[PDB]
Amino acid sequence: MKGTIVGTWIKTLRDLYGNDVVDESLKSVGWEPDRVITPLEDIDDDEVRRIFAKVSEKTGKNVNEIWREVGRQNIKTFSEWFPSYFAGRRLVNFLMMMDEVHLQLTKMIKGATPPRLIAKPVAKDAIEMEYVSKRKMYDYFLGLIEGSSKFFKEEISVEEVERGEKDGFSRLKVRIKFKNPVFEYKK
Amino acid sequence: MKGTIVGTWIKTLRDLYGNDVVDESLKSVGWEPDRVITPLEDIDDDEVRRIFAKVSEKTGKNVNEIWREVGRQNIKTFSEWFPSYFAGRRLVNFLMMMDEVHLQLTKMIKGATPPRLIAKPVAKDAIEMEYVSKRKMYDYFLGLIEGSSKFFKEEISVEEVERGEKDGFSRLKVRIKFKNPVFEY
Amino acid sequence: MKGTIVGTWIKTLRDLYGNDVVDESLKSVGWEPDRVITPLEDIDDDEVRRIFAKVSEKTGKNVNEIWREVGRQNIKTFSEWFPSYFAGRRLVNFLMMMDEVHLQLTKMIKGATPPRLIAKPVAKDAIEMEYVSKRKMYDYFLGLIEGSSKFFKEEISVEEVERGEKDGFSRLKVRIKFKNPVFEYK
Ligand code: HEM
Ligand code: HEM
Ligand code: HEM
Repeated sequence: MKGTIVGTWIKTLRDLYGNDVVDESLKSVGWEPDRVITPLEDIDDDEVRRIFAKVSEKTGKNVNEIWREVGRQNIKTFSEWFPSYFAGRRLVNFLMMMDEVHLQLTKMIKGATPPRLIAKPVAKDAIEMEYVSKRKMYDYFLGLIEGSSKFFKEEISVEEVERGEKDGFSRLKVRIKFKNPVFEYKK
Repeated sequence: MKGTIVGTWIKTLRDLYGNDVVDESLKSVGWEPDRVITPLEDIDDDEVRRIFAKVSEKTGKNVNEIWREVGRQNIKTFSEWFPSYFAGRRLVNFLMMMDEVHLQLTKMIKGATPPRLIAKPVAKDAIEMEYVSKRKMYDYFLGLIEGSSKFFKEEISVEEVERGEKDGFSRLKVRIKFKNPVFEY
Repeated sequence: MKGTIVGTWIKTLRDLYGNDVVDESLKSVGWEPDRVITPLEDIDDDEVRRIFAKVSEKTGKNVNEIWREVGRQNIKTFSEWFPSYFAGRRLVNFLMMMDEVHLQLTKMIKGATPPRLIAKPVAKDAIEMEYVSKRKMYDYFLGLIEGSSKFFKEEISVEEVERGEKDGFSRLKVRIKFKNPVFEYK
């Protein structure tokens, strides 16, 4: 994982659960609590895994619930980093465009490997979006969608329709329903 | 053709010529007049061709003129679907970018095969746009250009300079003149 | 070089130093002073070099400072060509997106070959941008950066880190420092 996102995860945990929940979890993996992380350095994913587990232990929350909440928060932060990915979009545009956006981000943040997110309009008012990765961060995936709904102020319902691990990849498909048609024809 | 665009055509034909005309046209090709079409289903092009023919027969309007008008109307609709492809562009930007947008759309609407649109800055205040497709929807192409002009509120003159079915591909080249330079200083 | 860009430069040289310096510099390479330059014709690079050489000789200005000035001036023009590349971006966004933008320009302007511009966020408040080209227009590169800074109204500090030519390619690496973080939290 790139320092860019991780540095942000740390700071988001700090806002969510407090400083010396985060301080002590950081110590748990042998980091000084005020460790400075650079945007392009490589952080061991397992260290991140261990950090989030400790926060869970310390907070009484399941880690999946924490990843979800962090996913919710991060949409706003991403919107500050790259407002032009958000500007003038419908929510459904934003979600359908996200795989292509992640691909452009890999050309700008060397070594970044965001997941594949192929989205498909399956009905007049719904898409299916499939998360595909070597990393299995289902809950973060869902939180980011929820956070996207809040950012665009378009209500959705999200249902998991499929989950699975095949040939080294984690996969998760959701069906997302909107209040208006995806491709509405109007007067 | 993908149901996405076909569903839109049907509704556009209904607004233009009425429900009873479209229903009967749908029936004439063996569809429920109220056929439910999903965004990604594959609709036979020849059935669409026949629907449009029957509408022309019933309204008395030449089918070419029907395509041109459907093209004029559809620009508005596309701008409601994907407003960020329109926002902050000059018309000439919009037209020159259209080939890449159609490509990005193939990545979002699986199996869509919109025409190739080679656009070239040919003179200071003019471009050439070449439509290249296996479908020969000349008038529709011309309608979308006209619709874009109205949407961006930039008057243009468009002259067809080339028409022909070279390969398995139909091709149509137009010269598009703007009131502004393409690359204005 | 494509005529689209050469014509802009001619117009910029005229704005800066006047029609007489430019007219004589065009004649010097065998052009009519009012020769029409089409957006897609291909202009010989060495002719452009000699034109800029003659302008330097006639004005007394160092050719490097000329390219720098022209680069500063041109950002505003580019924003008139393609405002949607500037719209709603932060300066750091604009600079990191430029390589993909130059790549998409080659798809709209046939035969255009802008330099490769690899940018890397190297620190919390700075990026590295490496200019790489078959051509050697270091000062134009730097002026365009300064011009970007002015257009986006965001101050930067620019430091050269490395420059050099190998097997026909010129490279220039700068470090660009901002007043605000690249990936700001809250
Ligand atoms: C402009 C908005 C966004 C930006 C800038 C962004 C950026 C990133 C970055 C930089 C990474 C790091 C990859 C790495 O370190 O190797 C990442 C990972 C991730 N991104 Fe995006 N993201 C955005 C929106 C989204 C959205 C809407 C989703 C919705 C699913 C999403 C899903 C994920 C997930 C689940 C990961 C976790 C790593 C993994 O699953 O393997 N992102 N994102
Ligand atoms: C954002 C604006 C636009 C969108 C979203 C859009 C989208 C589409 C879609 C979904 C199709 C269906 C393809 C299929 O079913 O395989 C299509 C086909 C087509 N597009 Fe576009 N389009 C846009 C603008 C334009 C413009 C400006 C032109 C021409 C100047 C154009 C020319 C055409 C034509 C003529 C067809 C069908 C005819 C054929 O196959 O030759 N479109 N477009
Ligand atoms: C949206 C803004 C921009 C546009 C539309 C643009 C477009 C172009 C075009 C059309 C060319 C001519 C290619 C040819 O004739 O072969 C060019 C060359 C060049 N561009 Fe860009 N450019 C933009 C922004 C920038 C920026 C921010 C830089 C930053 C340095 C830059 C650096 C250069 C350089 C140094 C050259 C030609 C010299 C060489 O090969 O070294 N441009 N640009």
